[PDB]
Amino acid sequence: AFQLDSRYQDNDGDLIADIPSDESKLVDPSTLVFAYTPVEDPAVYKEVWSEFLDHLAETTGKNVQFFPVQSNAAQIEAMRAGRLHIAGFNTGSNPLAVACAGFRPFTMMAAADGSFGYEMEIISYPGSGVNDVEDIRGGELAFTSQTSNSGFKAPSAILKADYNMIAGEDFEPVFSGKHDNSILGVANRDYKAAAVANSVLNRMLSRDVVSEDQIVSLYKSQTFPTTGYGIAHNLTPELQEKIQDAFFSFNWEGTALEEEFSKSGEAQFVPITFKNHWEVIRKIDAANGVAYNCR
Ligand SMILES: O=P(O)(O)OC[C@H](O)CO
Repeated sequence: AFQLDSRYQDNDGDLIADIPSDESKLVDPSTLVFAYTPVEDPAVYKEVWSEFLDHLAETTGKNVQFFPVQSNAAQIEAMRAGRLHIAGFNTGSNPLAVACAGFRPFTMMAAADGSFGYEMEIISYPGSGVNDVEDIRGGELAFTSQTSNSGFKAPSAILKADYNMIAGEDFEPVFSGKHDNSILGVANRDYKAAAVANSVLNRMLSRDVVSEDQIVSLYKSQTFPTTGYGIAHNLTPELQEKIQDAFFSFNWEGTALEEEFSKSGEAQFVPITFKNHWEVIRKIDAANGVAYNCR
């Protein structure tokens, strides 16, 4: 099953690229480049992460730079090419980022009680004439991008397995590029149906990007892990430990981070493993024929 790009080794079998032991292959950058996942306009999250990044700079002794990447593909490539050192990758991109960018995931947000996750929802606007999933037949369904779990792969698998509905035969797919573009397009009646992450939906609703009376939910999936956070495999081990320490030592209380992510139920960073927590995502990837051909 799951295979890393041959440019990486997995000598310990945890499915993630091993930290190099050849010192000429390790990087110790004076500026650490961080990127959150482009589920919305990154300008939304610049100040959300600002204090966290200051803590990261203090813990690691490095300068830190927020990279406002606009698409998953550019984010994956930036880490593969060595320009991006720490990232949160959207749920659906974690297997690809692990396989083709040497991403070493180690944490994920969770509620204060340790519970975690988000669901994909299919949404419409009130009065659209699309009043359940079956009503999508013969119409359009807005997807975000093909590396998205909730915005493409999970809804495609569900519509095919449970509603006898395949893109290009039973509905026409359109791509918005981001969850927030999908959700905005629904509320503004550009889209009669979109598959979106309900975590993002809730945070946009709390920030008044859209209003509750503009969105109706028609479907809610099983629960998935949320954004996985990790490090490019080839930073020095000492630096990677300090980055991990920074994540777990950050005090959320009163911060812009807590102000934002409390709106989708998060309060803390917990450890995860790629092998365990992303098994369900690798299965959905496989159900969509995703091959991880880094090219
Ligand atoms: O459904 P995805 O793959 O777009 O992931 C969105 C967020 O990362 C979920 O936390």
